[PDB]
Amino acid sequence: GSLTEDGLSYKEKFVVRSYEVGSNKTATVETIANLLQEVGCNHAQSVGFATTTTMRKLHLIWVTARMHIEIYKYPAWGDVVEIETWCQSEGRIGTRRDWILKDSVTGEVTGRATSKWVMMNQDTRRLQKVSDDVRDEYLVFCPQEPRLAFPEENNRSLKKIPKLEDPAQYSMIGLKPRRADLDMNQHVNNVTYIGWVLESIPQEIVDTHELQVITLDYRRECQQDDVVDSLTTTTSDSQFLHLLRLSGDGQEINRGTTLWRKK
Amino acid sequence: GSLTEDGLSYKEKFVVRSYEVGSNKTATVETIANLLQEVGCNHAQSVGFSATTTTMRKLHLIWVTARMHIEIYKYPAWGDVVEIETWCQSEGRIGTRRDWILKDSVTGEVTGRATSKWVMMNQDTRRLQKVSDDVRDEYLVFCPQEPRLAFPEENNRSLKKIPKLEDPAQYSMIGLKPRRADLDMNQHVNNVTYIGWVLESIPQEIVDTHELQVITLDYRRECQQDDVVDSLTTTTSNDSQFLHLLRLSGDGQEINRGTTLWRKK
Ligand SMILES: O=C(O)COc1ccc(F)cc1
Ligand SMILES: O=C(O)COc1ccc(F)cc1
Repeated sequence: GSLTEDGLSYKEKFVVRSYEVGSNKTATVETIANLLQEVGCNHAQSVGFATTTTMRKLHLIWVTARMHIEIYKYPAWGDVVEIETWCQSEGRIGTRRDWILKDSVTGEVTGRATSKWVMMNQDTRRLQKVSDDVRDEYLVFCPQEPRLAFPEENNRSLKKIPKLEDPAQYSMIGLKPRRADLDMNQHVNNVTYIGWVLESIPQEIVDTHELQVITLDYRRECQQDDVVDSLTTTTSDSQFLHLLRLSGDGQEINRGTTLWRKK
Repeated sequence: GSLTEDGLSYKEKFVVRSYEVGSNKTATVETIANLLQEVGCNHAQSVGFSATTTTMRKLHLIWVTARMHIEIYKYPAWGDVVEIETWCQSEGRIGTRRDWILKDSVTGEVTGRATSKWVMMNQDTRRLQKVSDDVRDEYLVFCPQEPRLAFPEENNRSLKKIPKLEDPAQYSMIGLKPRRADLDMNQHVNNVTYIGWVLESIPQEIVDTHELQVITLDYRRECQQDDVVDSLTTTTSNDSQFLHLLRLSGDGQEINRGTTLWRKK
């Protein structure tokens, strides 16, 4: 793709592939999650990167604290979907990355996503409050005035997610990441947690409904040799409360909510 | 992409994506396997298919992969453009064969090649049958009439007999289950998943010091969504060779068998 005229956002067109679609002949939420990740890497690369030299000398990385995705229409196999992405500062809390999905032919907004990222030491794993020198190097690539994919007053991207109480209504136990679930740094990518969360949704709901919204809170990183339990309870359109936790000790790694519409 | 000038093969260029590369910053064998599958689907679509013919749909017949063989010389890096050319051929009444050539779009050098053998089967009864004369004429108008082989060699490793891994296996990955992302548009476990499952029993040490040069996979039975697989490996060998076996966790029913060849980095 390419940066837009002002250089304050990035655009890319993707053609949906045969292996990227589900039983309805449209792209899966995991293909969409992969495309958002891909368009965000190319934006970081096109502006010289998403770690800066200040963060490299300090062993600092950006970790996803929260992801929220709303899809109105899923692209079909062979369709061209255009994605626009941009970053923003959230004071000393961290950074935010937003996405808008469109039909390349009609120009209609077919989806949108927002994610909150926090600073962390690659080694000690502790969340740092973002300094001042780090703002003076990534604000020259962010829009100065606020630009939100979910601007709405009191929207569902900033909702407090409760913890799923036992017993869960539904569950998928013994989930292990394989080598294909790890990225170039050998860490389990954030798209795998989405797939793991959806594994505990009954095949009946999947066959009769379409996923409209998903909000995912990341608490702990899952390692390659870890085993995950996926838990779901209907809270309702169909709404679900979700929880990913380690098979052994029951250590919480993720919590979220999904919203499904009838087909 | 597009069909070549003669309409007897299809070409497509792919840019390698960030989530498609491994720890070495180059495409995984599963990304390559996905790209071959994708370029084969667009070739079938470009010549009027949906890869079943009108006689095949009339009789509930499908093409199933009996064998896959892939040899990679150089793996494309993240951001590289890899061009893939594919074509089909009739193998008498046995079935069909699909071949692939992988190239660097910039230098034009062959960086890999693959071959697969497909057999005819009833979708419902799962009974493999010989290709009839009517089906053969419907797909011979889209195939090169003279032989065109990605592995023409008189002693190639794509027609090798694979033995069955004897117990105890040297290495193993137990309790592998396919998720919804492992199933295709027809709800069947995608062929690429078996490749990932076969490689799960290779020690992380071999993966970190070697690169996969060759893989040959024999498909015996289809794995269902609610099935559980056991992946088994034994070293048979600068080059490291392995014998592989996928089997059902329960009864020990064979679903796959294969061999891999790895070279030092
Ligand atoms: O690796 C760990 O243990 C910490 O993971 C986190 C992930 C996301 C967070 F917002 C905070 C922490
Ligand atoms: O579903 C079954 O039991 C049969 O699966 C096969 C798969 C690949 C083959 F080459 C032959 C058979």
